[PDB]
Amino acid sequence: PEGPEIRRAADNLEAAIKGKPLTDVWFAFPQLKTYQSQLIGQHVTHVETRGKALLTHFSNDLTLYSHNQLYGVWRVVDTGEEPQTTRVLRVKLQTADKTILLYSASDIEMLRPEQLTTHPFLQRVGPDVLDPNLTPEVVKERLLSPRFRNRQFAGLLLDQAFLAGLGNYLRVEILWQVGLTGNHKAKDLNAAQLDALAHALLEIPRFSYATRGQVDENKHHGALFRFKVFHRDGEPCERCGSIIEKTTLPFYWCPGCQH
Ligand SMILES: [Mg+2]
Ligand SMILES: [Mg+2]
Ligand SMILES: [Zn+2]
Repeated sequence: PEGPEIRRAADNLEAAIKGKPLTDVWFAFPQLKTYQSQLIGQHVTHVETRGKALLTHFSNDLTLYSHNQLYGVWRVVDTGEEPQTTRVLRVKLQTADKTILLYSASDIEMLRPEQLTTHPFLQRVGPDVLDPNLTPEVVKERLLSPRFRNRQFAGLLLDQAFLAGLGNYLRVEILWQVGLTGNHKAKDLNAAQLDALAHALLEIPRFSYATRGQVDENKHHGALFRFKVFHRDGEPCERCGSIIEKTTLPFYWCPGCQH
């Protein structure tokens, strides 16, 4: 989607003030002033990435949404420090030692939990599977949410609105892992299957990412992560021996042990 770049900024912010009691909170926008005193003593629980946007979660359930767009930039300084940048300050989240400042950005809003689901931008891009904060429990929730619970996995696993960081190659491996064909929906699964699928949606993408070697390394060394059905059409399933199939109207799957 954008690589570490997007997740990099979120991590910088977390490292600086995650879990630390806020000693001062300031917002430039008039409609945001009302949340200032309310946040004193609270802390950022985590920073979620959503496309090129950041969702700064607070322990009181409020969430600060920010999209740098063209000029926004977050800076971490020592509490008390006053940068000499001419950029306009929009947000200041201060803790005892570290302070993070958002300059120039215009897309800044405070959201309650129920507003996250209805936010235009957020509806278009879901959480990233490589985000350490994204947990299987959160995944099962999205799968069961009225918005997705009735979508076929074949298309859902290719839709960034559900989860970002997925691709066809990951989609087919994930479904093979839980023995499902692309026509199923989260609403028809039992608790066991749902949990199984929720873990696979994260484990497989992370396993593939963490172990990919350099370019052309495959010429002398096979990767730790091996595809089971992707590009293996015509080969036997390692589980049941059936011949892996590929569609033509690509979904790869074992018709022998996936249904
Ligand atoms: Mg080597
Ligand atoms: Mg079935
Ligand atoms: Zn099989």
